[PDB]
Amino acid sequence: KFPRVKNWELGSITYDTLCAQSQQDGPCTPRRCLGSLVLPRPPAEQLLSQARDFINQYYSSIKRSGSQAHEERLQEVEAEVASTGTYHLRESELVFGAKQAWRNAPRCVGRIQWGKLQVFDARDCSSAQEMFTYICNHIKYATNRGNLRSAITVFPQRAPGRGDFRIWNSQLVRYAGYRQQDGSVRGDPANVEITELCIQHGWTPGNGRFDVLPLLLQAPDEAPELFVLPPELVLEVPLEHPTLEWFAALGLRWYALPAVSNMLLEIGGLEFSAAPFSGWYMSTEIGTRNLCDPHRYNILEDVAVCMDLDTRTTSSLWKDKAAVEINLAVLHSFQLAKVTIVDHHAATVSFMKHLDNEQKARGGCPADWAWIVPPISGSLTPVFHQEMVNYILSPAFRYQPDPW
Amino acid sequence: GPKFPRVKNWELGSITYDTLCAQSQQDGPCTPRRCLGSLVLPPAEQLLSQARDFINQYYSSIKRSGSQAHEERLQEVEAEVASTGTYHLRESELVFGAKQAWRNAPRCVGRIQWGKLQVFDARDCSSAQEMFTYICNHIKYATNRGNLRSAITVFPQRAPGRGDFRIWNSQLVRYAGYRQQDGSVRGDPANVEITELCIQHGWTPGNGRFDVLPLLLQAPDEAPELFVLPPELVLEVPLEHPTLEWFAALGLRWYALPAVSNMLLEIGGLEFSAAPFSGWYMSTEIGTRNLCDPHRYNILEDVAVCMDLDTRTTSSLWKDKAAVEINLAVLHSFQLAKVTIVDHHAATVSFMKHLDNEQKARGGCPADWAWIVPPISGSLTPVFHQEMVNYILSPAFRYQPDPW
Ligand code: HEM
Ligand code: HEM
Ligand SMILES: Cc1cc(N)nc(C[C@@H]2CNC[C@H]2OCCNCCc2cccc(F)c2)c1
Ligand SMILES: Cc1cc(N)nc(C[C@@H]2CNC[C@H]2OCCNCCc2cccc(F)c2)c1
Ligand SMILES: C[C@H](O)[C@H](O)[C@H]1CNc2nc(N)[nH]c(=O)c2N1
Ligand SMILES: C[C@H](O)[C@H](O)[C@H]1CNc2nc(N)[nH]c(=O)c2N1
Ligand SMILES: [Zn+2]
Repeated sequence: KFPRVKNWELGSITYDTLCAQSQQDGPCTPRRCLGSLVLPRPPAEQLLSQARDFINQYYSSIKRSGSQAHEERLQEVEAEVASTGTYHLRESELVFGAKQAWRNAPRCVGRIQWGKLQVFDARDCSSAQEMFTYICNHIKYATNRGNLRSAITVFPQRAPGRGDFRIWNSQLVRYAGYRQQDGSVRGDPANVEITELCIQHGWTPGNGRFDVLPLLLQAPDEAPELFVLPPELVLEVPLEHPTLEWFAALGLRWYALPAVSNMLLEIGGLEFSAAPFSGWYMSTEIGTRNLCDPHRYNILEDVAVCMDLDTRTTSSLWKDKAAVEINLAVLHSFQLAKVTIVDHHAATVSFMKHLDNEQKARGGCPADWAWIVPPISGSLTPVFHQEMVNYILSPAFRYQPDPW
Repeated sequence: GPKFPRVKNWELGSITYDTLCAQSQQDGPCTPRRCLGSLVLPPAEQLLSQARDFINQYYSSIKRSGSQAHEERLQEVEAEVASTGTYHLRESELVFGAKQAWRNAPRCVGRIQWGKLQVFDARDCSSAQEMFTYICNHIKYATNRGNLRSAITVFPQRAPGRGDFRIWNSQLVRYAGYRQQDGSVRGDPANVEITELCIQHGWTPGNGRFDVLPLLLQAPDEAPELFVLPPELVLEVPLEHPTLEWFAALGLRWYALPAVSNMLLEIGGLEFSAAPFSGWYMSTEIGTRNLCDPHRYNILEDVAVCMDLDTRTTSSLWKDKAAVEINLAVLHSFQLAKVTIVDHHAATVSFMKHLDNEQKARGGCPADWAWIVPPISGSLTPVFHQEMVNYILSPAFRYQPDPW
């Protein structure tokens, strides 16, 4: 049953025994693999057993498995679920759970950092106003003048009687997308809809290519509220190129802080609908995907023309050439601005080490090959050559529907 | 909606559903518990129903399903199995099954060409010497002085209590890999074992980085015989760069004809253990994988030193720059020598067109995302953004164990 896992550069072999701890089904069956889809489409005893498993994971982590603290905490959980149909985590438990959700995230290549996570307990939040304050602290902390620090802030869990705490934005920092008369988009095409929502709720919009969006924050069962981030909290990096003087004239820039804000955090069967987290960028996210994706800023052609490349044929490799300069520009500019960035070689090399650490520690690591391999120069990185097993462990981050 | 996998393109936002996967009669490696999609390698009762399915497929494809000739062919197939334990394909059935196997191959991006395949029937072949003649005709035909033509030569099928026809080499044309006195390898490190098997069977070896290997050909129940390809038959392309003048001095080269020779061709339960097939190259196969893989020629550093890059640090993207030029050199040299090649941009754009063709014709196309997406410039190609469903259809090419 246990899958044999080979690295093809090195000829080495491991066996994933960790996958036996999965309690949640992915999208594949023996008839067909759907491993490449991005998104595929409680009652007391089910919660109670997810809770026990997690409490068990927690006492294992602190080497107190079977002790008196462990025993009585299980009793406390059974007592609370039996009476109320739910329960609550202690702060240390939450801290362990948040790190473990990151650790378990098959699509994250930055997991060597997993144990280094500042966890802000925001479960004593009763308003969108308070959410904003908490969010501003997270950003201030996480940014740290360019010396970025991984952080998560956790707002109040879901409850059966009421609506969720939610952040409408998919990240804490995002650029606006304005549909134009002419049918094109100024700004980021990925954010057209959230830009339109911000306007609908009273935002006076800019008209630039990089207008930081405001936040729509939603307390249970209320209209979302609009909050503009103080601009001094939002660190941005102007993009120049080491050798190409003209590159700066493109006026391209990106924000320092990658911070997901619409994923659900699940710990011990409890669900945290608003729990934004941030780390630091790997350069290809910006250099390749955000700037060069055809459904994003789509700047490749512009850059190739600047580079006076032959755009008439594909075989001149003008796309590859321009894409490299752009990734180079992102790395250079971040390093110049003294803002933390990792390149895809450094990142994937450290992910290989993480795979080795996890093998010894846990007997495996869930990993999504298509997400782990970078979007340029795939086979030039060691992860390309590494077979990977993908499965869902809890604690987990999940996707959740947009609240509108 | 529909109870078949929903399949999304993220560049375009368009949706399809795959209904072809319903036809799959063979389980892959994945289960709901865990996806294994990134793994490289993972009596008469059974034969007769496979045969029936194939005959049904043939008859549907010529629009004569349910007809008297369809039923008589079914009856003829049953009788032949009933008395001999096996059966035999009519000529046009083999032609159809061979193309269908190419059409069904999830790992091939060149499938838009599937309808154009020269099928050479070599089911009369009765010795190792004749296999050689057949193979020489294939190479001459397929090479066509650089205007390459897809072809497959089919030798006799596995028999009950009778040895297989086998080609021992993994491709018709491959370079030697000589294990050096100091652990390192001269030539292609992927070919150490086969090289050593050639020497063991009486080949006098060269001392070069690019020595074309001899063929080890095995008739049923006989030891393999060694055959040297006449060099006038093996078209090679010396590698040079359009602007970097020193690149020619590296003395790199590659062969024109990519020809898989150790795969099993399965058709209606019949097994063709010797059925070598060939197409033409996608440039990344040579420029990226064969030349730059750490476990192949590993020339990235050498080229980056020539290009005067900073190889002491990852963030100079020296690997990415050198890789781009090596690929460009491959494209340019093949073009100069008038030998067919396709770049990873054109290949993938044409594979997208193939997915549309197949949606309309069969209701889907089995595709292995990890293999379809090229090893450089991944997200710059349209296939990165296209979700794919992977499943096994028959007729098929299979991996098979090495005969020794
Ligand atoms: C510390 C530096 C970090 C780096 C360099 C990093 C890198 C990455 C990259 C490149 C991806 C793929 C992103 C994409 O292509 O959309 C990713 C995904 C992800 N990361 Fe990390 N990450 C870091 C920190 C974190 C932290 C702190 C967390 C949570 C505590 C986290 C959780 C996730 C999750 C849940 C995904 C999947 C996102 C999705 O499926 O939409 N990462 N990361
Ligand atoms: C016409 C030009 C063709 C092109 C451009 C092409 C392209 C490719 C590429 C890039 C791969 C992946 C190779 C690798 O990374 O190892 C591949 C795999 C494959 N191709 Fe095609 N191909 C062509 C013709 C053919 C033909 C004629 C056949 C057989 C009838 C074929 C059958 C296959 C099969 C079975 C694989 C899987 C190989 C494996 O798993 O080892 N292709 N093709
Ligand atoms: C925490 C962290 C570190 C890092 N280096 N980089 C990141 C980028 C995030 C993750 N992944 C993209 C970025 O976030 C973008 C917003 N995510 C929305 C969810 C989503 C998902 C799929 C398809 C969709 F249409 C929408 C996060
Ligand atoms: C027909 C055709 C067209 C084309 N453009 N390109 C090709 C390259 C073939 C396919 N794929 C690599 C090349 O052939 C190499 C032979 N591979 C043996 C099987 C194998 C599998 C995994 C790991 C291994 F070590 C060995 C064929
Ligand atoms: C269809 C395909 O799964 C999709 O384009 C994925 C591929 N791999 C990825 N890998 C990362 N890191 N991020 C992505 O957005 C994607 N997109
Ligand atoms: C581990 C991974 O499956 C392996 O390195 C695969 C990835 N994709 C590939 N894709 C192609 N076309 N050829 C290959 O050899 C590989 N190698
Ligand atoms: Zn799968």
